[PDB]
Amino acid sequence: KDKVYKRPVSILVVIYAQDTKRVLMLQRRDDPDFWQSVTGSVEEGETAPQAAMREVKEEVTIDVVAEQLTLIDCQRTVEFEIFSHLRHRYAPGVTRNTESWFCLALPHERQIVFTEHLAYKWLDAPAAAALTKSWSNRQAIEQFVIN
Repeated sequence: KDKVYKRPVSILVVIYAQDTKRVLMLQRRDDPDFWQSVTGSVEEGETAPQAAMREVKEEVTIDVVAEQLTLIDCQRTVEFEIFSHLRHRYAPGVTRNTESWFCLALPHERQIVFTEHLAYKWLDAPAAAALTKSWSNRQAIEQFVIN
């Protein structure tokens, strides 16, 4: 069958390096102008923290549980308008996405094995926040990386 619709309940994981404070930015394959932290749908049968862990593993091949890293629950949830040009992946009538925020500090920067994006960059947090098209991604970088 066709790829099932994305769910309008999602997670965001802001990955950064504790040592340099640079933020891991990833180039989307649907909109190559859209660089971002890790995002994805919370699927039926999983919780948001579980979705965050799965997506981090699937997208950037970092196993939070295996590395004994701390997946920080930001305890922030926002709602935003799905970008017009990306709405095609959601069910008919769906225009609003609800996103819950997490952060993940790696001890150092590392080379990244990415699977779903086109490219990655490690950027100073202001540069990262400035680059992303996502307002929520920007705000999460500002509040939980930059401070």
